Amino acid sequence: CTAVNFQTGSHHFFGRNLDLEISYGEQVVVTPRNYPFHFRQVAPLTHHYALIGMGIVVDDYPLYFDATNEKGLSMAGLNYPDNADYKALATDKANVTPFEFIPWVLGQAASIAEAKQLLTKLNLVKINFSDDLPLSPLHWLIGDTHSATSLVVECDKDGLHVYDNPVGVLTNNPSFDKQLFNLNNYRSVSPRVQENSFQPATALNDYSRGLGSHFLPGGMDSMSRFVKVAFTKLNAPHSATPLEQVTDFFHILHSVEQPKNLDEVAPNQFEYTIYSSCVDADQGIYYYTTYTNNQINAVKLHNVDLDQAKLTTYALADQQTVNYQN
Amino acid sequence: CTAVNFQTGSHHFFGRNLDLEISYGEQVVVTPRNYPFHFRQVAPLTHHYALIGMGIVVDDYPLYFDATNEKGLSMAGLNYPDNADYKALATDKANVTPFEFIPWVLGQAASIAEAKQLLTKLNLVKINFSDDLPLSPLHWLIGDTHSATSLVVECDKDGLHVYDNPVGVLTNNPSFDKQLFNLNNYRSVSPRVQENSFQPATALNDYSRGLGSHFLPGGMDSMSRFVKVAFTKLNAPHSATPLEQVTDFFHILHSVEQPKNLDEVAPNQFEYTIYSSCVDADQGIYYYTTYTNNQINAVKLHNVDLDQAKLTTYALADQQTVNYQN
Amino acid sequence: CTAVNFQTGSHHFFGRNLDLEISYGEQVVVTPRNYPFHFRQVAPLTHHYALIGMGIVVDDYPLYFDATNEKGLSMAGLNYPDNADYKALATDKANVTPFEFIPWVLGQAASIAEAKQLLTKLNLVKINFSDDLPLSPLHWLIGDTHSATSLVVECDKDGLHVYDNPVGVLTNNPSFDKQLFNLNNYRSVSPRVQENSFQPATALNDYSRGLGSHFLPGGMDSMSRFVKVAFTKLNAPHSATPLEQVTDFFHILHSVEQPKNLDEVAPNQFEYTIYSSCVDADQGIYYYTTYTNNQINAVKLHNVDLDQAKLTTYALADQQTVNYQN
Amino acid sequence: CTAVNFQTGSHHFFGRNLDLEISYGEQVVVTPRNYPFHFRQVAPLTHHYALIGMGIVVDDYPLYFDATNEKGLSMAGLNYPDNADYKALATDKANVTPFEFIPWVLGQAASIAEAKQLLTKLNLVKINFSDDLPLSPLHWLIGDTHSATSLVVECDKDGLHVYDNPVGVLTNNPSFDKQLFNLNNYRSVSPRVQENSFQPATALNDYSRGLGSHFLPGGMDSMSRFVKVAFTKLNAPHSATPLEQVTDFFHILHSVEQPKNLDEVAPNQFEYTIYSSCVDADQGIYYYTTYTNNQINAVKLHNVDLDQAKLTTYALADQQTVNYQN
Ligand SMILES: [Ca+2]
Ligand SMILES: [Ca+2]
Ligand SMILES: [Ca+2]
Ligand SMILES: [Ca+2]
Repeated sequence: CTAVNFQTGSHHFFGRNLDLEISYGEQVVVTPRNYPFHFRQVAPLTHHYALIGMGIVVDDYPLYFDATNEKGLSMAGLNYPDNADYKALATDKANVTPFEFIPWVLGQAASIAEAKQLLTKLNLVKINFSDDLPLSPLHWLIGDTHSATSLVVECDKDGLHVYDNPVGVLTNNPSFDKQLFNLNNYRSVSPRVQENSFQPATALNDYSRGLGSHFLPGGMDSMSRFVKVAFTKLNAPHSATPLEQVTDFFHILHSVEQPKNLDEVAPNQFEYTIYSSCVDADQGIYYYTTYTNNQINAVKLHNVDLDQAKLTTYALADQQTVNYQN
Repeated sequence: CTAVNFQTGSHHFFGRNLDLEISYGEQVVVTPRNYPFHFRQVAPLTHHYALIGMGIVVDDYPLYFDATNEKGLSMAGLNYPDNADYKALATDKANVTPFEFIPWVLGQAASIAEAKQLLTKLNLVKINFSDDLPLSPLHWLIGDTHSATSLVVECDKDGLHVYDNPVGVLTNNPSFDKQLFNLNNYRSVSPRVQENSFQPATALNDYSRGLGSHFLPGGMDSMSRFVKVAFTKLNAPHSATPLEQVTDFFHILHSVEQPKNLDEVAPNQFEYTIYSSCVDADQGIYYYTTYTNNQINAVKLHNVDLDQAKLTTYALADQQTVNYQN
Repeated sequence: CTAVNFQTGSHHFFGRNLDLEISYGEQVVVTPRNYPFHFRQVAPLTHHYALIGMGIVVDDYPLYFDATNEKGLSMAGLNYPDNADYKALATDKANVTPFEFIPWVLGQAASIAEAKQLLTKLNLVKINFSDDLPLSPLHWLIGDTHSATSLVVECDKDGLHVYDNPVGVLTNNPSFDKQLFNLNNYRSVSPRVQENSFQPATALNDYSRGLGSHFLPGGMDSMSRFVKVAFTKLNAPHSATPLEQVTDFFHILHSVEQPKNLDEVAPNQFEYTIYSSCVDADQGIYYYTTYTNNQINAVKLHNVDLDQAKLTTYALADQQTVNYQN
Repeated sequence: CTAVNFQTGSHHFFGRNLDLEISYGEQVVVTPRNYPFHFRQVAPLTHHYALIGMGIVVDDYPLYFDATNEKGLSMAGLNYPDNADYKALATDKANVTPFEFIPWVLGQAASIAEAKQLLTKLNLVKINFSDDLPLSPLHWLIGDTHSATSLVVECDKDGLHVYDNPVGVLTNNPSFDKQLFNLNNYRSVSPRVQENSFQPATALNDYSRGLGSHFLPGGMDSMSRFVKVAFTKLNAPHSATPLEQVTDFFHILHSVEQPKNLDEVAPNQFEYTIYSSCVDADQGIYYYTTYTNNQINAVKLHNVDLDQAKLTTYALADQQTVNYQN
């Protein structure tokens, strides 16, 4: 998985690749303001901000992979195997399950600054959604429309960690302190061909455009994708119009998509990028591609009656949709 | 630039990324059988195989970047700076300019076997199209629908070279013997997590899916893209229908697209993937995406009257085309 | 700097490269049992285990870079810039300066088990030896002759950390959790040529012996040296005699020596391996080479009267000493 | 194998690592001026320049791995598997066997310029020394005391190649055009920490000295050792005295020695650096270390009666020779 919080030209785009070996029946899910969220161990949110994101609906409950609220606050949950350590109930904390975490934050917080207030009280508790659907190990990226900031939330064996993330990207393991530190090793990677420091008197031929990034990683693994997406995001252009910025964002995410069949997780099982999302967080527009359809599709939050109480779901436009010009 | 010859399930797909710092006004150009091909130093081709490909029409003439003929033979010209060496007129040989080379081969030859016969009589002559447009340094990939074989044509200072290319990919510099040899260094890269050979008694954590490709290159440079596209192409799935295979092909080419602004070629100039093409060579369908529009577009060769004599051109659908689902 | 704890055939060898840009006048220093160790903030050690190691005698006091006591316990202090955080005096704890730390542990403890007991009461206090010589930022490797265990001691801003280190090597930054984790990325490196997993159907030439370690790091930086020295140490042979094992040990340390002038730390200043040491910890024999003399030199702890109270120092044999055979 | 031609301060040092899985009984062999060389297919050299180098003596004939003559011309033969292609007899060439090549050149040539005259006539012929001792596939590095030049001689399937080699190093496969070209990919490696070009606004910590060489190869394979030894040689210091320059040379060669047991060539067989040589080519002094003895040993050409006709051989000082200081 890869998530990116991208800010250009006063605009804010947030989204992710979902990389998995099997699809769970993903849909774009709009949760209106009056859908009642009845949490296991904290106070209910029966009126709250509307949400749009990708998820599945089980027992009429929206299980979000990622979402953005009507105020521009976004979250994505990304696989964090072995490191995630959910906790026992704590009598002096807000006890929230990992499947409730996105609705709990996004339903009531409008900014990263406000989300930080919730995070100071949070205890992520080890309660399964159902006996059929045990908890996935996750960590989260959070972005908003009010700062250049991103947060990374990692609940580890030693406790809850909340990191500032100015780079604005996240993948899978290792924990964020190790992941971010690794960028230090790539300081010499460049968009330009560097000076010959190997030995200036030795005739080294600048034989290919792009030689500046010769040591950039391109593997399917979490650390390689973190480095590559950081370089790609940090060197993105600053386009003039919102749709061009969306196009730029998709080029960032697709730079670290996992194609079939390059990441084998089990015999006859390959992890690949099921979908790539980009939310225009200012407008509430959820754009996405899928592995099977290259055309960008969009669902507009504000085309739904946000005062309803029922979920609205859209099946993904999953079939390759070609424009036949003659 | 990157070009790929991809065969799966009786079907043949051939296509390329065009990576440049500026667009030249590219269009899909269909040259029908009776468009007369005039050459600077050989007899004209007044009746020939029809061609479909991407190019520029300059005055009255189609200057192709890549093309496929009605018999399934494909060619793409890719940047080959400094290594390309075009020749003086040779008395005993067919003297063809690099800009006439695609029409000359594809107009006459129906297969790799026939193309090889033409290449034994070929001299690529240093003659500019005009004073305006001097010759570009190129090398070529050739594929067909009769073999799992690709050819690489490189006209170097020491003469013309024609290589067998079973891997079926090509980028830019260096020459193909050095480029193909470099794959030997990546033998240990894997779709699956390899056994711990560093020291089996040491507890090394398999902490990320995709760790098998941890050492795969991801840079924008020619050698990095060659390695990555080879690994991605050689590990592609075998899908059931031609449209799904086209989708797989685009995931191969997009694995090594060059995003803005990661490859700086000069101050304020960045080489990026202008378009990516995929030709179904058995049906003559030219599919493409562009940097600015993610939807796949298609032009069908056989929707044109191939007995005409005039060119048929299609402007690229280059505006981002979103499917709004609500 | 690099330190290694190496065990083979019932024997224990411990030693280090000292990498600095300038030499400080290092000598082999034997501190006998009755040299009184005076400390700034704890009781003196008037009778203690004897020590042998490399250091500087400043006024009357031995400042050790590394040492081994008469019971087989060894310690080395290695540069740990920016991460080291020495502490204010703590009322409940043994307040020991970083320059007293080696005498404090090795003077009292005979094994890792006993050293661990001392570490539970330790506070490394920020007290300079003098205004002339301010404290250096360090972390420590500890080994013994009773286990195949090494300890890493790192006093960071968030407190004192003591890690188990089965691999038995240490360099400089980053902290040991990040450093040890990095070995996971090198699981596929091998002493032998690996199977072709890039694509088995593609003819990849096994063109060089040693291709199994094609991705092993060779740079002068701390993380590169950690990976290379780990691979080299973990794949060392098991030789029959102690002197042959010493030879094997020096090949391990020299695998990551820093030659002039490959590591520039400032204009006209290059960090290089001043000396490499190997202590036979069971016999108390301190072997070393220097950058300027390739012959191994040795000082035997037990050739000194260990009941004395005065220091015994040996100047390094640092002039290149050639055996002329004719 | 690795060979280096090193020039500093008006002095010339030439030498090599011999990397093999088994020792052949190597000795330092001095061939005096009147030892008769009776060649298979060219005129005899019964009076010629004296030679010193490492070799074996079989049937009273010196089979040199490497050698230097009394005029300062040096050659080393290094393993070149599969690529070496020795030829049939040629009636218009000087037909010289690969085992005669070093005596044939060094016996009669005093400079690279003179050796070039011999190379224009050379045909390396496929004649075994004996049925017991078939030819090894080799390529050669040549240096002298009159230029900064080195030559590389490679007899390939397509013919004899003689390359200029200003870098002055050589290992094993691939052929020299591919080997030297590979240095282009390492232009950004540096003795100093490079500017942060990954993204200047992103806080990348310069956390380790030596980070400039983070991407330098350290593997046991031929291409890795070529890059590492080139960087190490090209960044060597310029020491003031001959013996210091010899010490510097050994640090260059030892930077790419192959330790046991990191290069497995067959079950229970590991290729390792049997010896490392350094010839002061101006003085005729053959210095060497061995895997088993770290002390430098030396044989002086001019301590032998060079007007004799019998070979003089010295067994290597192979046992670890320690200087016990107390
Ligand atoms: Ca609120
Ligand atoms: Ca941690
Ligand atoms: Ca002569
Ligand atoms: Ca060749």
